[PDB]
Amino acid sequence: GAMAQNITARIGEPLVLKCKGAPKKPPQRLEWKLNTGRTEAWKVLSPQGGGPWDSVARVLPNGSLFLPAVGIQDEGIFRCQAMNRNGKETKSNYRVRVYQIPGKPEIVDSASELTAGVPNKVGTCVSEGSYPAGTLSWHLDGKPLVPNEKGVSVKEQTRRHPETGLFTLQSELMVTPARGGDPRPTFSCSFSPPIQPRVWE
Amino acid sequence: GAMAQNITARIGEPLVLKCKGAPKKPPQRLEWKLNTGRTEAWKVLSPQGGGPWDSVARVLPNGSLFLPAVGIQDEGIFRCQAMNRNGKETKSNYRVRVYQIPGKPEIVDSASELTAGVPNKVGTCVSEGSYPAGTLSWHLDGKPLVPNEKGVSVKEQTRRHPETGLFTLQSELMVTPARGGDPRPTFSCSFSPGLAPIQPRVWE
Amino acid sequence: GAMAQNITARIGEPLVLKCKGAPKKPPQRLEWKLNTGRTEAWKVLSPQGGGPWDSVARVLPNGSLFLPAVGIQDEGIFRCQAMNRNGKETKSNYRVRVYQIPGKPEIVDSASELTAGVPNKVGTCVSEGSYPAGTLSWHLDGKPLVPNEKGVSVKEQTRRHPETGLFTLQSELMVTPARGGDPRPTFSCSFSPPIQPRVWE
Amino acid sequence: GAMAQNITARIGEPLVLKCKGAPKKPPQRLEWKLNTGRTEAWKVLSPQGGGPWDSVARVLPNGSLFLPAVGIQDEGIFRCQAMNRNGKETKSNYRVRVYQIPGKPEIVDSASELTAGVPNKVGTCVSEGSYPAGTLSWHLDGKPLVPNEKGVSVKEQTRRHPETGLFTLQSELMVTPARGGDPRPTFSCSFSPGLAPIQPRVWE
Ligand SMILES: Oc1cccc(Oc2ccccc2)c1
Ligand SMILES: Oc1cccc(Oc2ccccc2)c1
Ligand SMILES: Oc1cccc(Oc2ccccc2)c1
Ligand SMILES: Oc1cccc(Oc2ccccc2)c1
Ligand SMILES: Oc1cccc(Oc2ccccc2)c1
Ligand SMILES: Oc1cccc(Oc2ccccc2)c1
Ligand SMILES: [Cl-]
Ligand SMILES: [Cl-]
Ligand SMILES: [Cl-]
Ligand SMILES: [Cl-]
Repeated sequence: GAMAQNITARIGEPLVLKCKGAPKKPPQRLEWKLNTGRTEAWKVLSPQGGGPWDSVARVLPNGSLFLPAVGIQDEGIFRCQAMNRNGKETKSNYRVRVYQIPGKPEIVDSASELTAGVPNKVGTCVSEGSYPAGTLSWHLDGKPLVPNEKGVSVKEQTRRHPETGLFTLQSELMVTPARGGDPRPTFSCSFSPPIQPRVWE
Repeated sequence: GAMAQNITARIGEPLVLKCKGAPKKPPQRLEWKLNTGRTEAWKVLSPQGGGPWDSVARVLPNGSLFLPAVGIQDEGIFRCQAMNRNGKETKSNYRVRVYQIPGKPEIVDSASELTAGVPNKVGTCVSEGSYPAGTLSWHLDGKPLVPNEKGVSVKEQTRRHPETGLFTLQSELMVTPARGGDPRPTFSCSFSPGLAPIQPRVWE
Repeated sequence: GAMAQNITARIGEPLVLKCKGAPKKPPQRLEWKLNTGRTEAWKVLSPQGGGPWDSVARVLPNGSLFLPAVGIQDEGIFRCQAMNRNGKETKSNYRVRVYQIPGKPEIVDSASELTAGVPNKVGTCVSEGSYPAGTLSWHLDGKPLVPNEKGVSVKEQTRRHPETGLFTLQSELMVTPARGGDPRPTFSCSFSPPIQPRVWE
Repeated sequence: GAMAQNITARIGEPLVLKCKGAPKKPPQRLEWKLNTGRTEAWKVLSPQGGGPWDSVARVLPNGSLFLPAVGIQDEGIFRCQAMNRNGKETKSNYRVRVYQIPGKPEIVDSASELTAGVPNKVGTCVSEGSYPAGTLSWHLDGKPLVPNEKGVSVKEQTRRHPETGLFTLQSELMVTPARGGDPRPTFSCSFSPGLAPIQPRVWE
């Protein structure tokens, strides 16, 4: 694409995109063009507005584009072309990416006892409501736990809410604890955009 | 994919998909799986139901899957696996495609005079509310008008409603009428799915 | 999108797109922009050319854009902006859709006998090498056979060639022949972008 | 989808996916299914093999699925279902994501003088050949530089190679240096995956 300013916009929150080089108030020779999940290629939006788009994105008196509540389908490219009073043309190019922050990750099915030297299901962690999906990771006593390295295995599941499109992640951790290891370890789960079992030697 | 029955479902209308080989009423060992625009890969739906999916797709007492009002995001694949009382397993595989019928095509601008032997903007036709987009075609006196053949030019535009996702099509027709041709032709516009005629005077 | 000329281009064949209003030979103030399966949003192509794109799409001496062999990934939007010697700017907007014609449909597993009043597997039809997929339909004595109407059922399968992306369609027809019907019917299969069994009364 | 093991596979490199619970050598009752950028929904692959898929993915004597050189189109879901000699069925579910590591980021244009208290183009950084695209970040004296915070502005561009599909990123950094700040700062550019520093003189 072209050189653009990258914008991250939280779903459900308003977004104001500035049309650089536009006169401060009408009359303004400016045009907004957008290509998002809502459009077939480019859609042109004007200061006059009108129609269904007025519910989604409106040009403000200062020529900025206003979205009252951003959604997943507003991901895409937004462009303004304006002429000032001198006659100089100025372009504004935005690449808009949307996100949502999930609830705190929760442990839903933890083991109270592990046996050293064999594989053990440690627990299951769930994170609800992210966008984009993100990932869950496990930690042992503050250090990251790396799957497929050192008797650690992890299985993961992603589901989508059928109306909001937000993701739920579920992650299952299995470990083979090392002989003569910590008898009261602490496992934790974190989301990237406290399980304390007894270990039996 | 696998061999499936193709289903075309009108947006906004209910859809019932049969689970073949399931007992006529509970208890039933059956499971529905769907992969649509609503899902991340396969989603499993059970006779027990529950949760947000109950607003979208529910298993009925006879084991059929019911969607009260189909939407664009319900396009995809739907599968049932059931065991009868004997123990025979039966699979049902559906490929669901959704559609919407637009309003009647309308001419929104039209020429009242054409000049033979030069290019003329004849008119503009608009169709609102289709899914998938579909296409607009022009006709001259009942015969199809073919772009790039015989001095015919067409330009077309597709727009999407920002909330419903339904398509609006706009088509502009230009023609170079042939000398000594019909002085009162009839141009019409028609819509063809994706799975007031114009009567100007021509000046020789 | 904008008002454009719709172009259908056969896969594997060249495509020439005219830049309207460009001078007949260099020097020309023109620019091509394309958004296809090959691009991240718009890509700009110039008369100077250069780089990997020279293998895919090149601006010709008359300012037209030339693709030596169109592929599936060249589906999208193509635009030219040119200035003539007077200084008038002219835009050319193309919407390019690609296709491939499959081989003739073939019957691969036909019944020689049907029994009236019960369901019968009549046969299987296969079409290889289309793009986009297209559909197969069945006909009885020249009239279309409509699934789910009048004891007709059809199952369909679509597969994609793992390297070319072209589609293979397979279609299975079952019918319940009507009592006192034609004892030597003719079923045929057609592709949209001769099975002659004996029927036992 | 279902619970799966997530696999990250480097483009161009082989990939072996194990079919858990299969007999160690033929005869084996096992079946692989994959849904990737190469397939229309599920494709079934068998120990017998054959056809164009033999160039892309093959079942090995131990029942593992082998891809000699992974590509972007092999992203997707891979599943094995096998029966052992007892008759126990075991499923293997893999979610495969592909990646490519770009070349080292390079500064392609850079300022040799900045003026404190006004905006300055500092430089342009380029990274070629990543998949997925990834992002470029700027740093000042080892600390991350945050766009829109403290007179910092960044513009970025992503392009795709027309044949390989790998991404090239270009990032332009502008800063307004603070009065009485460091007169010999060090700006650097770094690449972060998607799953020669600049040392100008500053004029107060
Ligand atoms: O002449 C006009 C009058 C009104 C609006 C307008 O929109 C643009 C402004 C600047 C650049 C491009 C387009 C141009
Ligand atoms: O034993 C059960 C219990 C509940 C549901 C179920 O659903 C299936 C039926 C047949 C095949 C696969 C799945 C099977
Ligand atoms: O309008 C709706 C909305 C959701 C589900 C629904 O389907 C049932 C209704 C009653 C009982 C059983 C199924 C109908
Ligand atoms: O001034 C120039 C010089 C060279 C090429 C050029 O490319 C365009 C031509 C017309 C319109 C827009 C862009 C513009
Ligand atoms: O009987 C067979 C013969 C060949 C392959 C096969 O593959 C599966 C094994 C277990 C479960 C599902 C499929 C099963
Ligand atoms: O380079 C390749 C290309 C295709 C398949 C392949 O995998 C096998 C090779 C030999 C024997 C068995 C499997 C290796
Ligand atoms: Cl899901
Ligand atoms: Cl649109
Ligand atoms: Cl396939
Ligand atoms: Cl690009």
